[PDB]
Amino acid sequence: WEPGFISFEDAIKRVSKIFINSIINFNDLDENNFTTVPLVIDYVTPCALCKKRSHKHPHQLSLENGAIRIYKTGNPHSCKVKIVPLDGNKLFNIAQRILDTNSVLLTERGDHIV
Amino acid sequence: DLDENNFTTVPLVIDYVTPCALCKKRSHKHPHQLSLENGAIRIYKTGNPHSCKVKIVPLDGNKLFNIAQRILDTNSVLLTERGDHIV
Repeated sequence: WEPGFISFEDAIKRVSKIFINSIINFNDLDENNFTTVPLVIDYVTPCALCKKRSHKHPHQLSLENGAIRIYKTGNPHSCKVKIVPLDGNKLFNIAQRILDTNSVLLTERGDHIV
Repeated sequence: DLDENNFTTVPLVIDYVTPCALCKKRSHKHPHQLSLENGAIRIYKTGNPHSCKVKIVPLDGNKLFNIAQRILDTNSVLLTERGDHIV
């Protein structure tokens, strides 16, 4: 998890939202085993991602290109693959980087100095 | 019949004067039901949930108003009685 990415909790919340079915092992996900622990889906409603009855294989989570990707284990081709971006707000990062150089300051009077 | 306590349990008796609003199939052998997860209400058909699609309706209110209420709860901004604010 890079500092430029969004918060881990918001990412797992988005992962919860993308699946309409509740996640049984949702609370077991931490900042070190998200790529390893497969997702346990209690199918009461159809899978929000392929509309099938159930999957013989569990769904697993992966991290690539600064973004979070969801796929089905076993035969991933039988189930669709979705991608959710994980990077943060770019303009805020740019503003922080610019301010880190101490190039603009306050006058104490009401103006700015450059 | 629905209330804040039985809305998750009572099935809905729909009158299929027209085909189903969501699946377009004529009638349902099994009535629909509501369920609540992730701050949203999910409507689904009982029995086989694949013959009838699944919809979501959000339940959370306006986010920015809640944030403003939380900020005002801390008493960090006040009125000066002269026409401006202090922070």
